[PDB]
Amino acid sequence: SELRKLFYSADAVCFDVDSTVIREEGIDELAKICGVEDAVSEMTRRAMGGAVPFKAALTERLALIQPSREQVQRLIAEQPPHLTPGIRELVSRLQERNVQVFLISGGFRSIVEHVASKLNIPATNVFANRLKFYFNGEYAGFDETQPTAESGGKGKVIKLLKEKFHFKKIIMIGDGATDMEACPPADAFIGFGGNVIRQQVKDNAKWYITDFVELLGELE
Ligand SMILES: [Ca+2]
Ligand SMILES: [Ca+2]
Repeated sequence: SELRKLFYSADAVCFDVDSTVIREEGIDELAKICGVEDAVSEMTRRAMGGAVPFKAALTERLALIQPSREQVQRLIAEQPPHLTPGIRELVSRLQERNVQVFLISGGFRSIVEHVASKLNIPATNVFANRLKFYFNGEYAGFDETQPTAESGGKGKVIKLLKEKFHFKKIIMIGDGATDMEACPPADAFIGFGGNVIRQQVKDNAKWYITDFVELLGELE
């Protein structure tokens, strides 16, 4: 109710992707497709929270994976991530109210833009890391000048959105400590535990939900 008043006052909503908009972690799914799920999956857990320098953790994880372009294509085509229940309807209600919706991820644009298309979110509204490939398709690194490539990158994205569009009320929605750490500069943060409860987030967030339906505030 009071959460509904908050949610309805936003003119922009930024969603974390991994474990919020989708059930999975995009990089762990890619690691599965490339055959090193075990090591990378725990490296990803080890980075969760404000725990390690993100950029180093991403280099090491990708150095084990070595994803080729055709492997990224196969992931998107054959093992696409699962949208969290309710998120399709939630983004639809937001877009019908002219709230600008963004996706922000430390994952990868190829995957996140696939997710955005399913949600009618334009690619201009997607902020993620960009994989590089050689002419033959072999993994060649990633763009380190992206804000999402560095620790604190979600906060840097939101700051860039404020400067570009002058939004008066930007809300960050996400499951982890780095999402909670994006407020400020976000105006409010709503923790999400529908896929996995991070107790550290749930204990310290003013707003926390476990089911995307809870923000649907008028049953239509
Ligand atoms: Ca997340
Ligand atoms: Ca911050």
